[PDB]
Amino acid sequence: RIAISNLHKQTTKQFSKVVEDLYRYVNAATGKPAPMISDDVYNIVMENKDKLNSAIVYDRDFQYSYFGFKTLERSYLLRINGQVAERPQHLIMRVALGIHGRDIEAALETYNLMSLKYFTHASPTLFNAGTPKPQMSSCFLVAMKEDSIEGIYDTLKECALISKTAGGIGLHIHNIRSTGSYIAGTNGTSNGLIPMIRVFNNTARYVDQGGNKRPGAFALYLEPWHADIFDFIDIRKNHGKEEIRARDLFPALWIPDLFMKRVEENGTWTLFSPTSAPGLSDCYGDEFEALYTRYEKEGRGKTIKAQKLWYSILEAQTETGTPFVVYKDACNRKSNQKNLGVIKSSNLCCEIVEYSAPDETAVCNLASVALPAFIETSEDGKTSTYNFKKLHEIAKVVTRNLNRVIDRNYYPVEEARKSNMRHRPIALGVQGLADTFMLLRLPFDSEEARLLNIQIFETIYHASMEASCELAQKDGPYETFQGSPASQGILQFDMWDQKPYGMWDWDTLRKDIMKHGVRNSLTMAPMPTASTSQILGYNECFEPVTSNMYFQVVNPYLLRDLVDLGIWDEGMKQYLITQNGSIQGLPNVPQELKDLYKTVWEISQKTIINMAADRSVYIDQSHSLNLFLRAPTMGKLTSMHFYGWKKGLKTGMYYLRTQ
Amino acid sequence: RIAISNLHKQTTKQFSKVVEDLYRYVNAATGKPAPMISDDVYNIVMENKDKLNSAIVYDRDFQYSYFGFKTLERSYLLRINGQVAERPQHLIMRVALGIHGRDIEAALETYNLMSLKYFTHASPTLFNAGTPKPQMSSCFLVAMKEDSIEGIYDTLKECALISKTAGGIGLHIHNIRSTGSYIAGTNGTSNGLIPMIRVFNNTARYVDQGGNKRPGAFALYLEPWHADIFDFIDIRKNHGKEEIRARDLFPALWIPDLFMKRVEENGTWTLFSPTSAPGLSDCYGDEFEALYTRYEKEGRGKTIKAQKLWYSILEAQTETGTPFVVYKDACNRKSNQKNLGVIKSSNLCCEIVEYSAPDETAVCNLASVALPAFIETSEDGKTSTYNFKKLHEIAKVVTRNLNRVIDRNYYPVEEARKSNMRHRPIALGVQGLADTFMLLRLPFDSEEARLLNIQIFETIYHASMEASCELAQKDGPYETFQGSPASQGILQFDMWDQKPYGMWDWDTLRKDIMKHGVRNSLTMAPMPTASTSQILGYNECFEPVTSNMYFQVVNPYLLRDLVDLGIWDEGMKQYLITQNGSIQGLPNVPQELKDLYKTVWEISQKTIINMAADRSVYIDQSHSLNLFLRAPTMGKLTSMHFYGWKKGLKTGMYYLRTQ
Ligand SMILES: Nc1ncnc2c1ncn2[C@@H]1O[C@@H](COP(=O)(O)OP(=O)(O)NP(=O)(O)O)[C@@H](O)[C@H]1O
Ligand SMILES: Nc1ncnc2c1ncn2[C@@H]1O[C@@H](COP(=O)(O)OP(=O)(O)NP(=O)(O)O)[C@@H](O)[C@H]1O
Ligand SMILES: Nc1ccn([C@@H]2O[C@H](COP(=O)(O)OP(=O)(O)O)[C@@H](O)[C@H]2O)c(=O)n1
Ligand SMILES: Nc1ccn([C@@H]2O[C@H](COP(=O)(O)OP(=O)(O)O)[C@@H](O)[C@H]2O)c(=O)n1
Ligand SMILES: [Mg+2]
Ligand SMILES: [Mg+2]
Repeated sequence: RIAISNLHKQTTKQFSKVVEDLYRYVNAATGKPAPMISDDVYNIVMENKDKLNSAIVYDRDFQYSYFGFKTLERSYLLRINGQVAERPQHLIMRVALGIHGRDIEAALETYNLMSLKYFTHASPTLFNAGTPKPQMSSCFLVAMKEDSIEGIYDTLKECALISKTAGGIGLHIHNIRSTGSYIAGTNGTSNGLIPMIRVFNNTARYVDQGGNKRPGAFALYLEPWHADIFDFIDIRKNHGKEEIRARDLFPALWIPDLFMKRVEENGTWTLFSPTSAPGLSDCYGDEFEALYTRYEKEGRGKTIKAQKLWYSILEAQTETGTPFVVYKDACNRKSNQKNLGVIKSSNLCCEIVEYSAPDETAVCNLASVALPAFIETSEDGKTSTYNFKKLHEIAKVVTRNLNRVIDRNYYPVEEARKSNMRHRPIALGVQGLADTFMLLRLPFDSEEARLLNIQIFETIYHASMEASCELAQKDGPYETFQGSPASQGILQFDMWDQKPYGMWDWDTLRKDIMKHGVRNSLTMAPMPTASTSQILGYNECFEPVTSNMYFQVVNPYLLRDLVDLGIWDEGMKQYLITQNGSIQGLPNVPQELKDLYKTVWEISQKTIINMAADRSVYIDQSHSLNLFLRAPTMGKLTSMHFYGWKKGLKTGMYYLRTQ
Repeated sequence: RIAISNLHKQTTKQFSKVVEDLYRYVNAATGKPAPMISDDVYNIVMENKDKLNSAIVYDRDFQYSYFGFKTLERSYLLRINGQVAERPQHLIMRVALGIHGRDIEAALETYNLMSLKYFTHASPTLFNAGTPKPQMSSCFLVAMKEDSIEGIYDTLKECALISKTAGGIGLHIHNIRSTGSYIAGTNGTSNGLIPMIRVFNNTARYVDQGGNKRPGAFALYLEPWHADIFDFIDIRKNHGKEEIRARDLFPALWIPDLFMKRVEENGTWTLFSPTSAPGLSDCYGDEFEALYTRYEKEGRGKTIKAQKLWYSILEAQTETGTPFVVYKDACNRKSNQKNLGVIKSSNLCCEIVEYSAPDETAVCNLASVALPAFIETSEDGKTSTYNFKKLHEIAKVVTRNLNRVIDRNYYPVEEARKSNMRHRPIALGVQGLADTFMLLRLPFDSEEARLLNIQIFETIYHASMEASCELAQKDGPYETFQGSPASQGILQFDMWDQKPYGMWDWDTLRKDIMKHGVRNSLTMAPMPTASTSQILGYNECFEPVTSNMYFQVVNPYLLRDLVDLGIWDEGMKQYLITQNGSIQGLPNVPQELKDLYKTVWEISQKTIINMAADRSVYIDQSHSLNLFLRAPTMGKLTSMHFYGWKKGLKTGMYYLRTQ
């Protein structure tokens, strides 16, 4: 396209010369040298400039589309005086070196694979890899340090320092005393969560993310037994008094099984202040219900009808798409981190399931694989297959990549460095799942698509466990590996009490893990892929298309097919805008197409949850299950929560999107 | 009155039995023992119960008026289950022991004097003396730790921990980079003071003071050269966008002489970011003007017309009564703390002039003397005189009191304890100045009242320096006494280049100070006396009456006189409400009365400033000069600032009150 050509004109070609430009950069308005490459990476480039410059293939800048490329210019490529200095290949090459340091062999391998669009790293890595303050992490899981003004304000300092750089914040607050609680040393009473949430909201608005044009935003995690619960869930509502809302933060429920049983049973639910019911957040499952029932019998709390709370939550979600729902017990029963203690929250997108404490703030580095790039016709005729062997091969590269990032990362706070060097959690993901199904001509809700889902995820989990095992053989297991499920030979699907699909040799892998350990406590956590999917030009994530339309450019695979059937007139172009990206109830479109290009609003949510359930058994962590409802009703939303809850899911619902 | 009798009924009489009740107290709704007396004070009472209980004179509860007594019940006397448990004599006795510990001799002497209304301690002391967390201080002067997110958030933690208890905050911010400034490590630009002030505003609203029904509030200090100045002064304005205001905070200008010259000269004024003009706040006077003029010649800032800024400041004050005005150079040239470094702010009421730094947060303990209590007829006939000898005697008691508080104080933060144990500053003040003049039949603007003002303050400063000297002989001088003006024999009026009035022997005192030192770096800082003056039933401070009226109860001294002239009919009662507390232009009132009961709005502000000027030469620190304007104009307000500025005043203006 024109835009790519215009870049090639207004930019230097030689990579080493672009690295010089950037590294030598000086802020003209200030006189301060503002270098955009690190000493480490600069020196690496200059001692390998012939090898490097010649490896860059500039054709590959035409691998991107208009919406893809303009994302890169608008925010990703490095700038010298507002003007763009990096080419897409330069960004990628910088990222490759930034990850691999002196391993030029690996650097070239990452480069090739990235430039060919096999995979990509999360935005923080793209921004910061190769730069002086290389903060490459997306996820921070932060413990509320203690139920005190000192505790709260230390915690608040930590969130600001973290927000100063890339990456969002999951913050759990189950230990802050609710409204009206006693405070020793004064006749004053506690004001509870809301005024304190307003303070975190304010810090959110003040500290811009990486200096970006972002929404800076935290997700907050609370257990539905907390006496401040009704207000907490209403935090994003559009009306009411401004003093009781916090519109830049996201409420998330950390829900124990007992809450759900009691709702299903139409029973009673009791609410506590954590000062009156200590320990509730530091246990789960059976131990939680022993302790909760006891406090409930001891008059320590306020009982109401479970369904009163339930109904209130369903209101908040229908209006605002929040609170998110994550099942505390499913998260804890099935974490490879359970040997560390009780997991108390997830992250900003409900995918990370990691342990966190006042002195240990969980971190995660993210990368995603492009599923469509492993499709080939490779048979004979024209029937396309999916190359699972290249997928396995590539997911071992991404695992080794993300494992290097841990060591080369700048950590905003000491709690993060302590946490990551100990457990070394890692987070692989996917994009282009819908595209894959479409290219292989499989309706999202087919028995074939169902089988492909499982196979894809079985191979990614196996690959990652294998690479991580090979890494353990080189560097030793991670510090806390002794006593872990993995050390006892218990993998993820085992914690779901299921045999794996069996496309790979799990016996040999398990044997080796028990012998040598693994480098990473966790490996898999499919994330929302918001901006990175636009860069590669794929559908987000593992969801299906939201519409076939989306200055409005129609689905490429649908368009191809409408032209092939020679029915693409103006009648199609208008009925598509009219029905906003739906092709059902169109008189002249074949049934195979209507089944293939069903929009997410037309696929059943039981099918969506089934596939989440199915693939979930190969997920160390969790995944961001977005839910979509056409004509929403209380009962309709109720049976989705309970359905996924019974399916054993960790993340029951990320966002709820409507009409 | 009825109210005092009703207390004596619903309360135990024996002091030791009230201390038992309080100390043994248990929070019924919680089960936690919530003792309201300390171990220290409880044990003292029980080992002296006969001596103590018999010393209390319960007649003295009738020393208070209706508005006085109801202040005590509403917030001062200790409560057992919402019900009042303390009598006024019990509060006083608790305070006496809380200050003096085991010195029962001193305790009894303080008690008697306090119960007789010779003097009182500031509200924090009344609340907390004798209690487990005895935070007795009113004033905190806090340095902005550094121009960083870490700096800002440490500073913010400190203000919250301080606000958790009694006492207000003076916070200086001259070192935070202004809007649009460069930040290393990001393409992001600085947002400046306002968004950061919104964060401090929020913390102000969240942390209630002592758990009170207060306005929690900080005063912020800035130098008029700061590039963020125009917005800063408008922080309390009633209109505009909510995002640019901070209605719970008070802006205060720290003004260098050069700003005023340039305004008087109709010259230019240049504005800087502290990152572009480092050091401006860490110097004053001649050194400031050498450094400022240089940066101004070096193009580092933005020049505009001084009077543009001046006019903007006068708008803000006319509408909102703020910004306060304190003259930086007068404060620094004339501080006994100049050997410590450069003073960077005052406090919440513009009276404290103390040194503060990131590791040293200035604190001050306050007490005030009741001026009317030293009036006696003691001559022969009926002509009243003022007993200066009892005043001297009493001001030595208050100095010794406030000196004990320093050692028995609970400090909210380590920076405060370091600061106070080093310099031991102290702050005496006065109330009932207007009452004194009235009782002695002296118009506020008389040559007699002028002479009384000077004499009163000469004796308080002398007394305090004397007591502090006697204390130094017992315990040694304060740590930092070597190199101080006082160590070189230079007292306050010397720094104003003036001979003292000479009612006391300054030669002998100076001799002794140079020989033995003093215990306190500073002693005198007349404060606004808002609530304490209501308790004792006197006019605030050293200002004159705001009206003769104030369910509306007329001035006692005026009423007395209107009845004595037998002219007090209903015509008087209505013309007083009609003219709201003014007696001028009333046909049947003698001229001596009209001159005596002039309202503050009728006394000339040149006279007010003259008396501030006069007395100021005996003030270690500064005083809260409230200004009052009838029909305000730009020029009218201009000549007040310049008049007081030329008079050498430190605090040019606290609040500005209008029509
Ligand atoms: N001044 C205040 N304003 C508002 N909330 C407060 C205040 N002081 C305490 N709180 C609330 O109670 C706090 C816990 O008290 P904290 O300051 O940690 O210890 P404390 O004052 O020693 N009382 P306690 O924790 O009961 O021994 C936080 O959870 C706040 O929600
Ligand atoms: N993420 C951010 N959001 C808003 N303001 C910021 C941010 N980062 C820095 N600032 C502003 O600049 C800060 C000073 O930068 P700071 O965080 O102390 O050190 P730094 O990031 O290392 N850059 P520098 O101080 O220029 O070396 C504070 O004064 C803020 O006003
Ligand atoms: N709008 C967003 C989205 C995600 N994030 C954080 O960045 C992580 C990356 O998730 P993602 O799927 O959106 O990936 P990218 O936005 O990095 O391409 C999320 O898990 C959040 O922790 C954010 O800070 N702001
Ligand atoms: N409304 C007020 C007034 C003063 N203060 C602080 O308490 C100090 C006492 O000053 P003051 O003259 O008002 O005395 P009292 O209010 O303690 O009787 C002031 O200098 C401020 O530091 C406050 O916190 N809130
Ligand atoms: Mg506490
Ligand atoms: Mg810095």
